[PDB]
Amino acid sequence: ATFEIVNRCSYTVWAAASKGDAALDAGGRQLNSGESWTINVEPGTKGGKIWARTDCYFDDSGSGICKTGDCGGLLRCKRFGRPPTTLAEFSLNQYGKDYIDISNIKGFNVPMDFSPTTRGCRGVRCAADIVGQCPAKLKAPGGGCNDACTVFQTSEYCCTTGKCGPTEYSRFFKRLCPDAFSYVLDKPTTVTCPGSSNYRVTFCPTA
Repeated sequence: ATFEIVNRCSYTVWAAASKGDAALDAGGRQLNSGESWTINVEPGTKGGKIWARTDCYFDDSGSGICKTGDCGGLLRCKRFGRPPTTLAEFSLNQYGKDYIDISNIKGFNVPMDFSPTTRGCRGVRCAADIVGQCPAKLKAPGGGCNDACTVFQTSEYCCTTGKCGPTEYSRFFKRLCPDAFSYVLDKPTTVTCPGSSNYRVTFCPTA
């Protein structure tokens, strides 16, 4: 499957793509404002994620640091990134279908649209100014808006027992972005697409 990753932000981002225990394609790349990077993701990829990283520095070996979404200091991510990270999430070729969503469960750093480029389903978007409107207690000094689990580490926010409800914090993310997961047990906003669809992830789709 092809994913075209497009940076429409006015600032550089470092795109990342991983399934948690391995890179997808090269795993990461710099995208200047306006740049597009097309990656190939193996069919059957379960639990894949794409995200943006901001304010990164890498040396000639591709080691460094990002202020949001850092994946063990690598340019080419092999693991998931450090919150806050808006997440494009996907599982491909799962019994004949693809499943896509956007999640704020690990916080929000950059607005995103995640849409198919092929027929048969709709896209999802979280493009509101969540960082600007972020509650004081969730603001990440390094940049972005943390999820409550990251900040407070309670069973209720982290849904450790599989028994949790919405919270004042989850409701903030849900109010700004109804079409993204706001907590672990949120009413699913997952979209079912034909198996083997192709996609575009756009950072800053409205600006």
